[PDB]
Amino acid sequence: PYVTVKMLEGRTDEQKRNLVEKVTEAVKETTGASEEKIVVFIEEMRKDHYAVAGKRLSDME
Amino acid sequence: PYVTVKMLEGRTDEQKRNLVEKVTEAVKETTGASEEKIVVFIEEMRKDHYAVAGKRLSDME
Amino acid sequence: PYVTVKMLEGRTDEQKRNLVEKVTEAVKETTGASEEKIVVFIEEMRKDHYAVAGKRLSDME
Amino acid sequence: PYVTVKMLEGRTDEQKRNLVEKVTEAVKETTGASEEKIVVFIEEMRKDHYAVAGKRLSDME
Amino acid sequence: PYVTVKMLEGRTDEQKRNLVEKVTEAVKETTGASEEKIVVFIEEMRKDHYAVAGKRLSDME
Amino acid sequence: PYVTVKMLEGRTDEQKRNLVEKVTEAVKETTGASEEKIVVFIEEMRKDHYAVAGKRLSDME
Ligand SMILES: O=C([O-])/C(F)=C\c1ccc(O)cc1
Ligand SMILES: O=C([O-])/C(F)=C\c1ccc(O)cc1
Ligand SMILES: O=C([O-])/C(F)=C\c1ccc(O)cc1
Repeated sequence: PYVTVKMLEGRTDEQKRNLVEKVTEAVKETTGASEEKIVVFIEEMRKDHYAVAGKRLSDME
Repeated sequence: PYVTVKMLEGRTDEQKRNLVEKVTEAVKETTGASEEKIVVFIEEMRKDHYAVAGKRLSDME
Repeated sequence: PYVTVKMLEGRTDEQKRNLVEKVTEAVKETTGASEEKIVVFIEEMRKDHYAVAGKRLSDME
Repeated sequence: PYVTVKMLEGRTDEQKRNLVEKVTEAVKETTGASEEKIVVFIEEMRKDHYAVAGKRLSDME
Repeated sequence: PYVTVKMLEGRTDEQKRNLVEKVTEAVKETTGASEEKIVVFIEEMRKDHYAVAGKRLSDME
Repeated sequence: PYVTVKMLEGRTDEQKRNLVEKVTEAVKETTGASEEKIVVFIEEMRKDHYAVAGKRLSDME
Protein backbone atom coordinates (compact mmCIF):
# COMPACT_ATOMS: atom_id res chain seq x y z
CA PRO A 1 0.00 0.00 0.00
CA TYR A 2 1.19 3.49 -0.97
CA VAL A 3 0.20 6.32 1.31
CA THR A 4 0.63 9.94 0.28
CA VAL A 5 0.07 12.50 3.03
CA LYS A 6 -0.35 15.99 1.63
CA MET A 7 -0.24 18.71 4.31
CA LEU A 8 0.83 22.31 4.84
CA GLU A 9 4.40 23.28 5.68
CA GLY A 10 4.87 23.88 9.39
CA ARG A 11 5.31 20.46 10.97
CA THR A 12 8.48 19.50 12.85
CA ASP A 13 10.72 16.66 11.69
CA GLU A 14 9.57 14.78 14.83
CA GLN A 15 5.90 15.11 13.92
CA LYS A 16 6.75 13.80 10.45
CA ARG A 17 8.54 10.77 11.89
CA ASN A 18 5.58 10.04 14.18
CA LEU A 19 3.12 10.50 11.32
CA VAL A 20 4.94 7.89 9.27
CA GLU A 21 5.03 5.43 12.18
CA LYS A 22 1.36 5.81 13.14
CA VAL A 23 0.00 5.88 9.58
CA THR A 24 2.03 2.79 8.65
CA GLU A 25 0.65 1.02 11.72
CA ALA A 26 -2.93 2.08 10.98
CA VAL A 27 -2.65 0.64 7.46
CA LYS A 28 -0.99 -2.56 8.66
CA GLU A 29 -3.69 -3.36 11.20
CA THR A 30 -6.69 -2.57 9.00
CA THR A 31 -5.66 -3.99 5.62
CA GLY A 32 -3.56 -7.01 6.48
CA ALA A 33 -0.72 -5.56 4.44
CA SER A 34 2.77 -6.65 5.44
CA GLU A 35 4.90 -3.98 7.12
CA GLU A 36 7.67 -3.97 4.50
CA LYS A 37 5.00 -3.38 1.84
CA ILE A 38 3.70 -0.12 3.31
CA VAL A 39 5.21 2.99 1.75
CA VAL A 40 4.55 6.54 2.90
CA PHE A 41 5.21 9.76 0.96
CA ILE A 42 4.94 13.16 2.60
CA GLU A 43 4.10 16.07 0.32
CA GLU A 44 4.22 19.55 1.78
CA MET A 45 2.01 22.36 0.53
CA ARG A 46 2.68 26.09 0.54
CA LYS A 47 -0.15 28.39 1.72
CA ASP A 48 0.09 30.38 -1.52
CA HIS A 49 -0.45 27.15 -3.51
CA TYR A 50 -3.48 25.95 -1.57
CA ALA A 51 -6.98 27.37 -1.75
CA VAL A 52 -10.49 26.66 -0.49
CA ALA A 53 -13.61 28.42 -1.76
CA GLY A 54 -11.54 30.34 -4.29
CA LYS A 55 -9.28 31.89 -1.66
CA ARG A 56 -5.65 30.85 -1.16
CA LEU A 57 -4.66 30.33 2.46
CA SER A 58 -1.90 32.91 2.00
CA ASP A 59 -4.69 35.42 1.32
CA MET A 60 -6.60 34.60 4.52
CA GLU A 61 -6.08 35.64 8.13
CA PRO B 1 -4.35 17.15 5.54
CA TYR B 2 -5.12 14.91 2.57
CA VAL B 3 -4.26 11.25 2.67
CA THR B 4 -4.42 9.02 -0.36
CA VAL B 5 -4.12 5.29 0.26
CA LYS B 6 -3.39 3.39 -2.96
CA MET B 7 -3.79 -0.38 -2.63
CA LEU B 8 -4.76 -3.51 -4.55
CA GLU B 9 -8.43 -4.48 -4.96
CA GLY B 10 -9.68 -6.99 -2.43
CA ARG B 11 -10.24 -5.30 0.91
CA THR B 12 -13.77 -5.62 2.27
CA ASP B 13 -16.03 -2.64 2.91
CA GLU B 14 -15.40 -3.17 6.62
CA GLN B 15 -11.62 -3.03 6.25
CA LYS B 16 -11.95 0.22 4.29
CA ARG B 17 -14.11 1.71 7.04
CA ASN B 18 -11.44 0.80 9.60
CA LEU B 19 -8.64 2.06 7.35
CA VAL B 20 -10.28 5.47 7.10
CA GLU B 21 -10.88 5.70 10.84
CA LYS B 22 -7.45 4.50 11.98
CA VAL B 23 -5.59 6.59 9.41
CA THR B 24 -7.58 9.68 10.39
CA GLU B 25 -6.73 9.14 14.05
CA ALA B 26 -3.05 8.63 13.21
CA VAL B 27 -2.98 11.96 11.37
CA LYS B 28 -4.92 13.82 14.08
CA GLU B 29 -2.73 12.57 16.93
CA THR B 30 0.51 13.11 15.08
CA THR B 31 0.06 16.48 13.33
CA GLY B 32 -2.44 18.22 15.57
CA ALA B 33 -4.87 18.63 12.69
CA SER B 34 -8.56 18.69 13.59
CA GLU B 35 -10.74 15.81 12.35
CA GLU B 36 -12.90 17.93 10.05
CA LYS B 37 -9.74 19.01 8.24
CA ILE B 38 -8.56 15.44 7.61
CA VAL B 39 -9.59 13.98 4.25
CA VAL B 40 -8.88 10.42 3.10
CA PHE B 41 -9.01 9.08 -0.45
CA ILE B 42 -8.86 5.38 -1.26
CA GLU B 43 -7.52 4.29 -4.65
CA GLU B 44 -7.64 0.66 -5.72
CA MET B 45 -5.26 -0.97 -8.19
CA ARG B 46 -5.65 -4.00 -10.44
CA LYS B 47 -3.00 -6.74 -10.33
CA ASP B 48 -2.44 -6.26 -14.06
CA HIS B 49 -1.77 -2.53 -13.59
CA TYR B 50 0.89 -2.83 -10.87
CA ALA B 51 4.42 -4.08 -11.43
CA VAL B 52 7.66 -4.59 -9.51
CA ALA B 53 11.00 -5.54 -11.06
CA GLY B 54 9.43 -5.44 -14.52
CA LYS B 55 6.78 -8.02 -13.72
CA ARG B 56 3.13 -7.17 -13.24
CA LEU B 57 1.60 -8.97 -10.27
CA SER B 58 -0.87 -10.68 -12.59
CA ASP B 59 2.14 -12.23 -14.35
CA MET B 60 4.02 -13.54 -11.32
CA GLU B 61 4.37 -17.31 -10.91
CA PRO C 1 -0.78 23.47 -18.01
CA TYR C 2 -2.35 20.27 -16.71
CA VAL C 3 -5.52 20.40 -14.69
CA THR C 4 -6.90 17.42 -12.85
CA VAL C 5 -10.42 17.75 -11.47
CA LYS C 6 -11.19 15.02 -8.93
CA MET C 7 -14.88 14.79 -8.02
CA LEU C 8 -17.60 12.34 -6.96
CA GLU C 9 -19.45 10.26 -9.57
CA GLY C 10 -22.75 11.73 -10.68
CA ARG C 11 -22.15 14.61 -13.06
CA THR C 12 -23.80 14.24 -16.46
CA ASP C 13 -21.85 14.08 -19.71
CA GLU C 14 -23.06 17.62 -20.40
CA GLN C 15 -21.74 18.98 -17.10
CA LYS C 16 -18.36 17.40 -17.81
CA ARG C 17 -18.27 19.03 -21.25
CA ASN C 18 -18.95 22.40 -19.63
CA LEU C 19 -16.43 21.76 -16.85
CA VAL C 20 -13.69 21.13 -19.39
CA GLU C 21 -14.56 24.23 -21.41
CA LYS C 22 -14.95 26.65 -18.51
CA VAL C 23 -11.86 25.38 -16.70
CA THR C 24 -9.80 25.66 -19.89
CA GLU C 25 -10.94 29.25 -20.37
CA ALA C 26 -10.15 30.09 -16.75
CA VAL C 27 -6.60 28.79 -17.19
CA LYS C 28 -6.09 30.52 -20.56
CA GLU C 29 -7.31 33.91 -19.33
CA THR C 30 -5.42 33.75 -16.07
CA THR C 31 -2.01 32.31 -17.01
CA GLY C 32 -1.66 33.37 -20.62
CA ALA C 33 -1.29 29.75 -21.73
CA SER C 34 -2.51 28.93 -25.23
CA GLU C 35 -5.51 26.59 -25.55
CA GLU C 36 -3.61 23.77 -27.28
CA LYS C 37 -1.26 23.67 -24.30
CA ILE C 38 -4.08 23.29 -21.75
CA VAL C 39 -4.92 19.70 -20.81
CA VAL C 40 -7.73 18.66 -18.47
CA PHE C 41 -8.15 15.30 -16.73
CA ILE C 42 -11.34 14.30 -14.94
CA GLU C 43 -11.15 11.77 -12.11
CA GLU C 44 -14.28 10.42 -10.48
CA MET C 45 -14.51 9.12 -6.92
CA ARG C 46 -16.88 6.65 -5.28
CA LYS C 47 -18.68 7.67 -2.08
CA ASP C 48 -17.18 4.63 -0.35
CA HIS C 49 -13.64 5.71 -1.32
CA TYR C 50 -13.81 9.28 0.01
CA ALA C 51 -13.81 10.23 3.67
CA VAL C 52 -13.81 13.32 5.87
CA ALA C 53 -13.35 13.33 9.65
CA GLY C 54 -12.87 9.57 9.60
CA LYS C 55 -16.23 8.86 7.99
CA ARG C 56 -16.61 7.75 4.39
CA LEU C 57 -19.44 9.55 2.62
CA SER C 58 -21.17 6.22 2.03
CA ASP C 59 -21.32 5.85 5.83
CA MET C 60 -22.72 9.25 6.73
CA GLU C 61 -26.21 9.41 8.26
CA PRO D 1 -14.07 18.84 -5.95
CA TYR D 2 -10.26 18.83 -5.83
CA VAL D 3 -8.48 20.70 -8.59
CA THR D 4 -4.75 20.31 -9.14
CA VAL D 5 -3.20 22.76 -11.60
CA LYS D 6 0.25 21.65 -12.70
CA MET D 7 2.15 24.34 -14.62
CA LEU D 8 5.67 25.64 -15.23
CA GLU D 9 7.40 28.05 -12.87
CA GLY D 10 7.18 31.63 -14.12
CA ARG D 11 3.76 32.91 -13.10
CA THR D 12 3.34 35.90 -10.78
CA ASP D 13 1.63 35.59 -7.40
CA GLU D 14 -1.20 37.70 -8.89
CA GLN D 15 -1.73 35.29 -11.78
CA LYS D 16 -1.86 32.46 -9.25
CA ARG D 17 -4.50 34.24 -7.18
CA ASN D 18 -6.58 34.91 -10.30
CA LEU D 19 -6.18 31.31 -11.47
CA VAL D 20 -7.58 30.04 -8.19
CA GLU D 21 -10.53 32.45 -8.32
CA LYS D 22 -11.47 31.71 -11.94
CA VAL D 23 -10.94 27.93 -11.76
CA THR D 24 -12.99 27.72 -8.56
CA GLU D 25 -15.77 29.67 -10.26
CA ALA D 26 -15.65 27.53 -13.40
CA VAL D 27 -16.05 24.38 -11.29
CA LYS D 28 -18.82 25.88 -9.17
CA GLU D 29 -20.96 26.87 -12.14
CA THR D 30 -20.56 23.66 -14.14
CA THR D 31 -20.76 20.97 -11.45
CA GLY D 32 -23.16 22.38 -8.90
CA ALA D 33 -20.50 21.95 -6.23
CA SER D 34 -20.75 24.29 -3.26
CA GLU D 35 -18.06 26.98 -3.06
CA GLU D 36 -16.62 25.88 0.29
CA LYS D 37 -16.21 22.38 -1.17
CA ILE D 38 -13.92 23.42 -4.03
CA VAL D 39 -10.22 23.00 -3.28
CA VAL D 40 -7.40 24.06 -5.58
CA PHE D 41 -3.76 22.93 -5.45
CA ILE D 42 -1.08 24.59 -7.55
CA GLU D 43 1.92 22.46 -8.45
CA GLU D 44 4.83 24.15 -10.17
CA MET D 45 7.09 22.33 -12.59
CA ARG D 46 10.74 22.98 -13.39
CA LYS D 47 11.77 22.99 -17.08
CA ASP D 48 14.46 20.40 -16.36
CA HIS D 49 11.79 18.08 -14.88
CA TYR D 50 9.34 18.35 -17.75
CA ALA D 51 9.69 16.77 -21.18
CA VAL D 52 7.72 16.28 -24.37
CA ALA D 53 8.75 13.93 -27.18
CA GLY D 54 11.74 12.77 -25.15
CA LYS D 55 13.20 16.27 -24.80
CA ARG D 56 13.16 18.22 -21.54
CA LEU D 57 12.09 21.84 -21.89
CA SER D 58 15.38 22.90 -20.32
CA ASP D 59 17.07 21.29 -23.34
CA MET D 60 14.98 23.21 -25.89
CA GLU D 61 15.22 26.77 -27.21
CA PRO E 1 11.81 4.66 -8.26
CA TYR E 2 8.07 4.82 -8.93
CA VAL E 3 6.79 5.23 -12.44
CA THR E 4 3.18 5.97 -13.23
CA VAL E 5 2.13 5.68 -16.87
CA LYS E 6 -1.23 7.34 -17.50
CA MET E 7 -2.73 6.50 -20.89
CA LEU E 8 -6.03 6.01 -22.71
CA GLU E 9 -7.87 2.66 -22.53
CA GLY E 10 -7.19 0.35 -25.44
CA ARG E 11 -3.77 -1.23 -25.07
CA THR E 12 -3.77 -5.03 -25.03
CA ASP E 13 -2.57 -7.08 -22.07
CA GLU E 14 0.53 -7.89 -24.12
CA GLN E 15 1.37 -4.24 -24.76
CA LYS E 16 1.05 -3.52 -21.04
CA ARG E 17 3.42 -6.39 -20.24
CA ASN E 18 5.96 -4.93 -22.67
CA LEU E 19 5.42 -1.40 -21.37
CA VAL E 20 6.24 -2.51 -17.84
CA GLU E 21 9.35 -4.40 -18.92
CA LYS E 22 10.77 -1.76 -21.25
CA VAL E 23 10.05 1.10 -18.86
CA THR E 24 11.68 -0.81 -16.00
CA GLU E 25 14.80 -1.40 -18.09
CA ALA E 26 14.92 2.26 -19.11
CA VAL E 27 14.85 3.31 -15.45
CA LYS E 28 17.42 0.71 -14.36
CA GLU E 29 19.91 1.58 -17.10
CA THR E 30 19.51 5.31 -16.69
CA THR E 31 19.39 5.85 -12.91
CA GLY E 32 21.35 2.88 -11.61
CA ALA E 33 18.38 1.71 -9.55
CA SER E 34 18.11 -2.03 -8.95
CA GLU E 35 15.15 -3.87 -10.52
CA GLU E 36 13.51 -4.83 -7.22
CA LYS E 37 13.37 -1.14 -6.33
CA ILE E 38 11.59 -0.16 -9.56
CA VAL E 39 7.79 -0.03 -9.32
CA VAL E 40 5.45 0.71 -12.23
CA PHE E 41 1.80 1.76 -12.03
CA ILE E 42 -0.49 1.84 -15.06
CA GLU E 43 -3.46 4.22 -15.06
CA GLU E 44 -6.01 4.16 -17.85
CA MET E 45 -8.14 7.10 -18.93
CA ARG E 46 -11.51 7.28 -20.67
CA LYS E 47 -11.86 9.44 -23.80
CA ASP E 48 -14.66 11.36 -22.08
CA HIS E 49 -12.40 12.16 -19.10
CA TYR E 50 -9.46 13.61 -21.05
CA ALA E 51 -9.47 16.96 -22.80
CA VAL E 52 -7.14 19.21 -24.78
CA ALA E 53 -7.90 22.79 -25.84
CA GLY E 54 -11.25 22.60 -24.04
CA LYS E 55 -12.48 19.61 -26.01
CA ARG E 56 -12.75 16.13 -24.55
CA LEU E 57 -11.47 13.47 -26.93
CA SER E 58 -14.91 11.86 -26.96
CA ASP E 59 -16.22 15.14 -28.40
CA MET E 60 -13.69 15.65 -31.18
CA GLU E 61 -14.91 15.48 -34.79
CA PRO F 1 0.76 9.09 -22.48
CA TYR F 2 1.82 10.88 -19.28
CA VAL F 3 4.73 9.39 -17.40
CA THR F 4 5.58 10.51 -13.88
CA VAL F 5 8.89 9.23 -12.51
CA LYS F 6 9.13 9.68 -8.76
CA MET F 7 12.63 9.06 -7.39
CA LEU F 8 15.00 10.20 -4.64
CA GLU F 9 17.16 13.30 -4.96
CA GLY F 10 20.72 12.43 -5.97
CA ARG F 11 20.67 11.95 -9.73
CA THR F 12 22.75 14.10 -12.06
CA ASP F 13 21.16 16.33 -14.70
CA GLU F 14 22.66 13.95 -17.30
CA GLN F 15 20.97 10.91 -15.76
CA LYS F 16 17.70 12.84 -15.81
CA ARG F 17 18.09 13.69 -19.50
CA ASN F 18 18.86 10.04 -20.31
CA LEU F 19 15.92 8.84 -18.21
CA VAL F 20 13.55 11.03 -20.19
CA GLU F 21 14.96 9.82 -23.52
CA LYS F 22 14.88 6.11 -22.66
CA VAL F 23 11.49 6.15 -20.91
CA THR F 24 9.93 8.08 -23.79
CA GLU F 25 11.35 5.51 -26.21
CA ALA F 26 10.15 2.57 -24.13
CA VAL F 27 6.62 3.98 -24.13
CA LYS F 28 6.69 4.77 -27.84
CA GLU F 29 7.71 1.27 -28.88
CA THR F 30 5.33 -0.64 -26.60
CA THR F 31 2.13 1.42 -26.82
CA GLY F 32 2.13 2.76 -30.35
CA ALA F 33 1.85 6.28 -28.96
CA SER F 34 3.23 9.04 -31.16
CA GLU F 35 6.45 10.66 -29.94
CA GLU F 36 5.03 14.18 -29.59
CA LYS F 37 2.27 12.73 -27.41
CA ILE F 38 4.58 11.30 -24.75
CA VAL F 39 5.08 13.56 -21.75
CA VAL F 40 7.43 12.86 -18.85
CA PHE F 41 7.41 14.48 -15.40
CA ILE F 42 10.23 13.96 -12.93
CA GLU F 43 9.33 14.29 -9.26
CA GLU F 44 12.16 14.20 -6.75
CA MET F 45 11.70 12.87 -3.24
CA ARG F 46 13.55 13.84 -0.07
CA LYS F 47 14.75 11.01 2.21
CA ASP F 48 12.96 12.60 5.16
CA HIS F 49 9.68 12.51 3.18
CA TYR F 50 9.92 8.89 2.10
CA ALA F 51 9.38 5.84 4.28
CA VAL F 52 9.13 2.07 4.02
CA ALA F 53 7.93 -0.19 6.82
CA GLY F 54 7.23 2.83 9.00
CA LYS F 55 10.80 4.12 8.83
CA ARG F 56 11.81 7.19 6.84
CA LEU F 57 14.94 6.75 4.74
CA SER F 58 16.49 9.71 6.55
CA ASP F 59 16.22 7.61 9.72
CA MET F 60 18.02 4.60 8.23
CA GLU F 61 21.70 3.86 7.65
O1 LIG G 1 -3.42 21.57 8.05
C1 LIG G 1 -3.14 20.79 7.00
O2 LIG G 1 -2.18 20.06 7.05
C2 LIG G 1 -4.03 20.84 5.82
F1 LIG G 1 -3.64 20.00 4.83
C3 LIG G 1 -5.15 21.58 5.57
C4 LIG G 1 -5.97 22.60 6.25
C5 LIG G 1 -7.12 23.12 5.56
C6 LIG G 1 -7.92 24.09 6.18
C7 LIG G 1 -7.64 24.58 7.46
O3 LIG G 1 -8.44 25.53 8.04
C8 LIG G 1 -6.51 24.09 8.17
C9 LIG G 1 -5.70 23.11 7.56
O1 LIG H 1 2.98 26.54 -19.80
C1 LIG H 1 2.59 25.66 -18.87
O2 LIG H 1 2.18 26.06 -17.80
C2 LIG H 1 2.67 24.21 -19.20
F1 LIG H 1 2.24 23.42 -18.18
C3 LIG H 1 3.09 23.56 -20.32
C4 LIG H 1 3.63 23.91 -21.65
C5 LIG H 1 3.95 22.83 -22.54
C6 LIG H 1 4.47 23.12 -23.81
C7 LIG H 1 4.69 24.44 -24.25
O3 LIG H 1 5.20 24.68 -25.50
C8 LIG H 1 4.39 25.52 -23.38
C9 LIG H 1 3.87 25.24 -22.10
O1 LIG I 1 16.16 5.02 -5.51
C1 LIG I 1 15.01 5.59 -5.87
O2 LIG I 1 15.00 6.40 -6.77
C2 LIG I 1 13.77 5.20 -5.15
F1 LIG I 1 12.67 5.84 -5.62
C3 LIG I 1 13.56 4.33 -4.12
C4 LIG I 1 14.36 3.41 -3.28
C5 LIG I 1 13.67 2.66 -2.28
C6 LIG I 1 14.39 1.78 -1.45
C7 LIG I 1 15.78 1.62 -1.57
O3 LIG I 1 16.46 0.75 -0.76
C8 LIG I 1 16.49 2.36 -2.56
C9 LIG I 1 15.78 3.24 -3.39
